[PDB]
Order: sequence, then C-alpha cells, then structure tokens
Amino acid sequence: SGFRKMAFPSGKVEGCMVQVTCGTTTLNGLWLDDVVYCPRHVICTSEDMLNPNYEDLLIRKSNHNFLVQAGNVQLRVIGHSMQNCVLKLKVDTANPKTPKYKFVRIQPGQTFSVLACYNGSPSGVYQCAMRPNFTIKGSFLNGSCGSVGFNIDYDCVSFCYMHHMELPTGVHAGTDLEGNFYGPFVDRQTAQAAGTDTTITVNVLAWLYAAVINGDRWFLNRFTTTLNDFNLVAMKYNYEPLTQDHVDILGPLSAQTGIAVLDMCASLKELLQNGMNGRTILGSALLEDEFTPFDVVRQCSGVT
Amino acid sequence: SGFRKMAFPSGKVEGCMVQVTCGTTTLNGLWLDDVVYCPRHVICTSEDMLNPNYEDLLIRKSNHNFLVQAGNVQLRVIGHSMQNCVLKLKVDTANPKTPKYKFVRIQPGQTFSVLACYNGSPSGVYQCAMRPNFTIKGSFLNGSCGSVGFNIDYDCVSFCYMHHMELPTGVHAGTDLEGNFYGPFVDRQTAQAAGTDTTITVNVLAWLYAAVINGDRWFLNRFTTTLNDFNLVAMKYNYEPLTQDHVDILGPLSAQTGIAVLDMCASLKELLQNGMNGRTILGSALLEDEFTPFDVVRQCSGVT
Ligand SMILES: CCC[C@@H](C(=O)Nc1cnccc1C)c1cccc(Cl)c1
Ligand SMILES: CCC[C@@H](C(=O)Nc1cnccc1C)c1cccc(Cl)c1
Repeated sequence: SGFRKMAFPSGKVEGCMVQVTCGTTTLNGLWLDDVVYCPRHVICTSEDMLNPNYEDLLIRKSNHNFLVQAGNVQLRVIGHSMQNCVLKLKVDTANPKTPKYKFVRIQPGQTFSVLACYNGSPSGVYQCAMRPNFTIKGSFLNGSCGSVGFNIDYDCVSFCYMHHMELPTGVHAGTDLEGNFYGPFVDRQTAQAAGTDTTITVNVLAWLYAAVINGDRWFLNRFTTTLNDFNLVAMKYNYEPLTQDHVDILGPLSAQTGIAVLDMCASLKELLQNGMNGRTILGSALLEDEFTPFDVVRQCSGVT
Repeated sequence: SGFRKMAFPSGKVEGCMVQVTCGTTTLNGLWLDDVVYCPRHVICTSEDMLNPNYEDLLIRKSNHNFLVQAGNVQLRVIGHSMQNCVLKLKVDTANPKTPKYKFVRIQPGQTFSVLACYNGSPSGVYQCAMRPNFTIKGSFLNGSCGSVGFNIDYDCVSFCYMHHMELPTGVHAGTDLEGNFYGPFVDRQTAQAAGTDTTITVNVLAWLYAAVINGDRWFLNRFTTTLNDFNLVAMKYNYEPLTQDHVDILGPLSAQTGIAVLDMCASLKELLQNGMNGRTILGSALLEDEFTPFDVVRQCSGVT
C-alpha cells in the first residue's frame, strides 16, 4: 500500500551520460553505441541564441571542436551531423554500458522519468507527464540541456525526451531523440506561446482508481454519468474530453475495483463541481494527472 | 526553474540489489563488499510472523539455506549472523559494483530516496521523509522488504533505511542498516501504534523559500512574527516547534532571497490560519514538508 510519484530506476541511463563542450558552451550528451546525442545549441554563443543560423554555425565547427567527456575519459570524435535540433557525434568507441534501447516519440498525456544532469553528471531523477500542450513542468537549471526523459520495460530503455529549453513562463520544452521538438517550439531565445493546457482526464481517473485501491474512498458517490454529460463538465473545467479509447485503457482498473468507468467519472464530476472540501486524496489536495492507467497498474502490482 | 520531488540517481544502489530466499520466503538483500544485508524475517513462515522467536528460528538455519542471487548469478554463503533486526550473510565474493558507502541513522524530518525492489529487481525510485513519528509514507507491496533508503554525496552512498513492514494503518516501518528500528516498532505481525505525527516545520519553510525562488510569491505578506508567537500557531496546527537551530539551517535560503526567517514564519502562520484560498504553491494545494533546507539549496543550485 501507499502511492508515490515513482520514477524508473535511472541506472541504465546514468551510464550513458557524457559532457559535451563546443567553444565556451558545455551541456549533456547521451552516449549510445558509438554515437553521442546532444542539443544542437551546444555550438551557439550568447549572441547566437537570439536568432541562430545553425547550418552556418555548424560549418565553422570540426570533429576536434566537440569535446566529449564520459566521467573522466575523453572520447575521440570521428564524425558530426545535425538531425533536426540534435547533433550526433560519431565516436571511435561504443559505450560499454549501452543498455537495450529504443527511440520513441511519446504522445501528450504520457509519462516518463527525467534524469537531470549537469556537466555530464546525474543530479536527480523525477517523474513527469508530457502536458497536452507539449511542454513539461520539470526542474532544470542552466546546463541541464541534454538531460533525457525515458521509460523502461524489462531491460529496454525507451528514450523519449531531450531537454532543450526553458520558456519565459518557466515551463520546459525539448525534442524526441531524432531532434524533433514536441509542440511548436523552436531552439531560439525568443518569446514562444505554449498552447492552452488541459488536465489529462484519463490520468486523473487512473489516479482515482489508485486512491480506491489504497483506501482513500471518501470521494465515491451514489451517482453515475454518461460520456456526453461528463464531457460537458470536462469542457467547463478545461479537462481533456474522455473517449471510448480512454475508457478501454481504464478497463483493468475498473475490473480490479469493480467500479464502472462511468461511475468513477461521476465521482470526478462531483469533485470538479464541489472541490475537495479541505480533504486529501493520496496525500494531495488537488486532482493529480501525472499517473497514467499503465503507471497505476505497474505500481499497484509490483512490475520490476 | 521548476521544483520537483527529486530522488537521487539510483544507479549505485541498483548494482547492490540481490534476492534472498530462505525456505518459502523471498525478499531483497543489499550486497556491499562480501556481505549481504536483509530483514531477518526472511527466515519466518506465515505462522511465525505473529510472535517469532528469531533466535530459535535462525538456529534451525544453515549457510546453505540462504539462497542469494544477484541478477542471474548465485552467491556462495560462507557465514550468517543476526544483528538486531537484520541478517548479515557473509558471501565468498565481494560485490564488484560496491560504491563508496556509509551506514547512517537519519534523524526524523530528514529526507532520503527509496529504491523499491521486488525479487532483487529495482522497480522504481521515489523521495520521501522520515516522519517525526519514525514512520515513512512509502509505496511498498508484499516482497518489497529489504528495499533501501539512501542519500548520495558526490560518490558516497549513505544507506539510512531498510524496509521491513507495513503497519495496519498502511504506513511503513523499517530499520537503519545495523537493524535498529526507527521508532518503537517490532518485526512482529501485531497491531502497533505509531506516535502522533507532526508536520516538519523547517521543511515547509524551506519549501516556501523554494517557491519564492521559482516565482510563486502570492503568500508573502506585510507581517512578521517571533519564535514564541509562531510556536503557539505551530502547536495549534500540530507543526513541529521551530528552534534557533532550524532558523540557522534556513540561513542560506534567507540570505539568497533576502526574506528574514521570521518574516517567512509570518507567511506560514497566515497560511496555517487562512488556508490557501483555492490557490497553489509549486503545484501543490497543501503545505509540503518533504523538502529539507539542504534539498532546496541542492536542487536550486545544481549539485550533482
Ligand atoms: C542562453 C541559453 C539558454 C537556454 C536555456 O533555456 N537553458 C535552460 C534550460 N532549462 C532551464 C534553465 C535554462 C537557463 C536556451 C534558450 C533558448 C532556446 C534554447 Cl534551445 C536554449
Ligand atoms: C506476512 C509478512 C508481511 C510483512 C509485511 O508487512 N510486508 C509488507 C511490507 N510492505 C508492504 C506490504 C507488505 C505486505 C511483515 C509483517 C509484519 C512484520 C514484519 Cl517485520 C513484516
């Protein structure tokens, strides 16, 4: 029993972190096989970041300009190339600690763990969600660029995020490992609007099931609703509309607790319309949306 | 910017996790040098747990009865001994992945990361606090016994906790790595009262400073208070009394933000007396006490 914002064990990712330096800028790199991946803005100076011409900046660079250091050893760079917003530095040595891995592009509302790094050294690990507007609410300081987000299934690390920047609003933006930004963001020091965010409804419902499993049941009521009625409330409170696909993914949690998905929607509707009345659910005084149905089943069963 | 419930990178601890089996029971072990540490209740059967005579149960056991498996390799047990509530199984092979380490006994109100494990395999990592009543509010299922709590300074892992049990209330109890329980708990399947818990005042103040650093400032007010006046409010709301030692540890955060500790106490007093009025602080709708002043400075500066 108990329910925590649990991150994946970061060990397999810690063994991939390196430091990349180009000129005066130092950030983090991900060493997988004989390739080091990092944000392409490692080639920029302060003056460049306002409106960088990355193709032109990279032309002034050579393999010997990218200094890559894994712990205390120096990697020999034999090639460099830009793919979207990431740089791929081919090195002469495959990382011996390379775990089984995949590069995935997650969907908004999905979760992942972030291993925050500075100077190629891991500082901490936390779990978070890719917001519906493609931003993440992380904890990153200058030099955290290149830190990555990932999920782990058995022995396979699926890398899904690489940190690139902090928006003037204090929220974070980044790319998939092919260097494609999530959302409309560009790697430029310019004001950039993030979309209107919404609360991930399927995740709040999953967390409500996790609460029932762990004993917090005060929010259960004598009511039910329909997808259409629930969605009218979801609209009013800027929640994502619930679809049959979301209902389907909640199937196992509904089966385990015997609480029909639409009956749980009616508890959520009442919580949206009345608030929590000074009470808590799983130690939170608000509706939590950073746990997917998969996360809840994993944590509630003991998946290693 | 941003503020997260960050756990230490778990890599150094993952390389120490093993599975220990004795008879029908399987739990987690911590392999450091040539010793494997685990909860002594690994020797118990279901009938034993109600009132176990551990000295007598261990006498029926031999080195060959403790099966210790690190991943897929089998460790040869050359000695066994009970120290308080832990068993120390001497093995013929030192763990090659043994990091620099210490065994520490943390104080109530201090924080640490937990690497939840099952069958010797890591499942997740989360940060938590040792409650003032010596319980922890973790996330543990059957088989998580033997999982450990730790802190990391540079390259040194200080192990501070080993999980032993879940109280009927759903809260967790465990020992230091010398097998001494935190609190009055005994490793028996019996109803056990945990003390009246209190909120860790120094930690809430530290988190209020973290909020100001990251932009959440709505709670700052035109007031101040004294240690005596603040403690009268702390008493009413079951908060730990604030001492000059707590004020002293908040010194750096007070210096960084220029907000005197007693002025921050007056914001906390107003929040205790008025609630949050439907607002949030660092994404929380309640007063967070699982971040120490050290944690806040570490996260806010970038300590790796
Ligand atoms: C002058 C470089 C700043 C860097 C940047 O946001 N880093 C950063 C990241 N996370 C937290 C804090 C910080 C300061 C950046 C700005 C604009 C666009 C891009 Cl691609 C990068
Ligand atoms: C019948 C063994 C149960 C075990 C126990 O609480 N495990 C456990 C731990 N964390 C979460 C869930 C669980 C089921 C235990 C009970 C009483 C005392 C002791 Cl020392 C151990």
